[PDB]
Amino acid sequence: QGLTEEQRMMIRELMDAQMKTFDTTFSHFKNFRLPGVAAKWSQVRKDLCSLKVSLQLRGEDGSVWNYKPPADSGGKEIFSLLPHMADMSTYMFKGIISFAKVISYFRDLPIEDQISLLKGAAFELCQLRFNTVFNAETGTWECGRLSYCLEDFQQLLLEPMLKFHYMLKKLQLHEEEYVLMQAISLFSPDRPGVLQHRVVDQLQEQFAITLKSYIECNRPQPAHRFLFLKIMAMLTELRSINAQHTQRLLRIQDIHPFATPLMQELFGITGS
Ligand SMILES: C[C@H]1CCC[C@H](O)CCCCCc2cc(O)cc(O)c2C(=O)O1
Repeated sequence: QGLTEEQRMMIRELMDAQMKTFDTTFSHFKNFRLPGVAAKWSQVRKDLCSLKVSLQLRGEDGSVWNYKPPADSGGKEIFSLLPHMADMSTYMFKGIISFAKVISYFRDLPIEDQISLLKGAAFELCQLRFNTVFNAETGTWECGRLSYCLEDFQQLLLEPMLKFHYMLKKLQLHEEEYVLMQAISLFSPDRPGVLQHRVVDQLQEQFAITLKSYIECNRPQPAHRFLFLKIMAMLTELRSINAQHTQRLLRIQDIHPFATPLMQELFGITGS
C-alpha cells in the first residue's frame, strides 16, 4: 500500500457504496415475468439471436425449474424472453442508481449532471457488475437462485458482449479494481448533456490515478505488467459495446415495445 490518505479514502467510499447497493445474491429480485407456458426485421432477428441462453431457477426447497429457448422460426418466438430481460435490467439499474447516490463526489454534482451521467453509464456499470458473477469455465452468469447459461463454441466469442466478459474475467481483478472501473466509467466527462465537463473530468482523472497507484502497490507480478492499461482499453471497448447495444435496444423497442418505465427514462423515451 503506497496510496495517499485521500486515495485510501476514495477506495473505502467506493467499496462502501458497492457493499450497500450490490445485491450479490439477488435476494431481492422478485416478481419478475417469465416466458409463457421489413429489413428492419431481419435486423431485429439478427439483433436478438446473438444471445441465446437457457434459464435455471433453484427453489428455496430444492426443486429446479429449467427453461430451454425456441429455435428461430421466423415469428414472434424470439420475443418470449424480453419481459424477463427488462425486469432484470430494471432491478440492476436500481442498484446502480443507489450506488451513485451514496458516492459523495456524485452527490456534489448538480442534479442535471447526475442524470446525464447515470443515463450515460448505467448499462456499463451493470455489465461490470455482471462480470463478477460470470463463470467463464461454464459460460454462466450465476445470480443467486438463478442462472443464465450460454447455449451451444468459439464462434460464441465473436459476439463482442461475450468477448468482453471472457476477456475481463481473465484479468482476475480484485473487488477494489472493479469498483474503481465503475467510478471511472460513471464519471465520464463526455456523456451527452454533461455541464460540469471540467469537474467530472478531474474526478475521473483522480479515480484513474488511484487505480494505477493501487495496481503498482499490490500487483508486482510479471503477469500484471500493463494491467492498468489493459483495464483502460476494456473500458474503451465497453463504451463501444454500450453504444451498439443502445441502438439495438431502440430498434427492437421500435417494433416490439418491452422497455419498463425506468428503462424509458434512462434511454430518453418520453411516452409520446
Ligand atoms: C445474467 C445477464 C447477463 C447479461 C450479460 C450480457 O448482457 C450478456 C448477454 C446475455 C444475456 C443473458 C440474458 C438473457 C435473457 O434472455 C434474459 C436475461 O435476463 C439475461 C441476463 O439477465 O443476462
